[PDB]
Amino acid sequence: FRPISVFREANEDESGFTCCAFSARERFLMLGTCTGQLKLYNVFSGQEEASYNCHNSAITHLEPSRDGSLLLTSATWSQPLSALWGMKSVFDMKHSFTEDHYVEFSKHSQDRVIGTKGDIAHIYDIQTGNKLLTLFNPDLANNYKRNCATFNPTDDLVLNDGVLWDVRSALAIHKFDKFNMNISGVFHPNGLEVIINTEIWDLRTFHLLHTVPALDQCRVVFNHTGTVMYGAMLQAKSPFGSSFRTFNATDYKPIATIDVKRNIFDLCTDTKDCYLAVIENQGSMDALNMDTVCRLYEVG
Ligand SMILES: CC(=O)N1CCN(c2ccc3c(NCCN)nc(C4(c5ccc(Cl)cc5)CCCCC4)nc3c2)CC1
Ligand SMILES: CC(=O)N1CCN(c2ccc3c(NCCN)nc(C4(c5ccc(Cl)cc5)CCCCC4)nc3c2)CC1
Repeated sequence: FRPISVFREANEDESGFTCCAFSARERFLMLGTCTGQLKLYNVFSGQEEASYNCHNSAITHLEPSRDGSLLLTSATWSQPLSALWGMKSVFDMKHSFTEDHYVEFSKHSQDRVIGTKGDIAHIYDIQTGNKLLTLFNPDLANNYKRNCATFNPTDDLVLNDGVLWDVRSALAIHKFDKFNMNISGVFHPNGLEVIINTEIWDLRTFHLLHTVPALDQCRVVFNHTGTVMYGAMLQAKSPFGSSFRTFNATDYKPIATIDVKRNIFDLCTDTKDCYLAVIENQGSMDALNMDTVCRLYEVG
């Protein structure tokens, strides 16, 4: 991990980056802010290139479509809470997800959005904005406090609140046992494994393949090649602490623990997996304003 760049939000007494994701274009990071702005930055110079007010509360999440034409945002305390924006020609809102605190694109063909509202998953059509499905079963719910519903790599399975759903049949296939209070889990990019906190489950057998203690209370993200998995741990103002963990995605063997000594808001990689961008808070929770920086590392 060689530090390559650092910048803060342009012209602010206090810097309000809350989340990031690379665009299509390679040198250009997208960042959310505590004032609900979406901003485009040159990741090397720290130059602010553009600015849009998406919400009147802080941004928690953003996701660009692979084709560069669409963006998902989620906010903290806004109605609507999440939205889908078009980025071809004119930046404009296409649809809004009134009470979904989290949204993602479908993964194989990006024609759908999945939203989370507490313990409930919603799937929408991107073209119409219509709600196609509601995935919830009160008898099977885990009530994870940081539930985030997600599609698998082929878009035909969903994980919501520790329940595996078949999308075609809208049937719950399997409820995974509850072993923690917060983390609901993600699919491995290989399409065969599910990672729920410290447990790695085989999707074909539901056997336990690995325990990874260092993953406790981590939000897990994969690089674009699916070779490396990155975790930041929930704190006991940011949702994360000051360290991130990397693991070999194939054998789950720890690669590195990096303590940046500042609470982390987000991290992401470019599509070529050369760079890791981390949002780090220089201020404490108790500060009047936030004071985040975006730090860019070359991976080593
Ligand atoms: C030299 C070079 O490659 N560059 C040089 C700098 N670039 C720039 C410079 C200005 C941009 C701009 N503003 C021009 C007038 N509002 N708008 C947008 C769009 C946009 C994206 C995000 C946000 Cl938050 C607000 C607007 C995305 C594409 C079309 C719809 C607006 N993208 C730009 C990219 C990116 C790449
Ligand atoms: C009140 C306020 O202004 N703030 C300032 C803004 N805060 C922030 C800033 C960054 C966040 C973040 N980044 C990483 C992803 N982009 N992820 C998440 C979510 C999250 C958190 C923990 C876990 Cl295990 C699972 C999910 C995931 C996205 C939606 C909501 C919960 N929450 C954030 C809230 C919340 C408090």
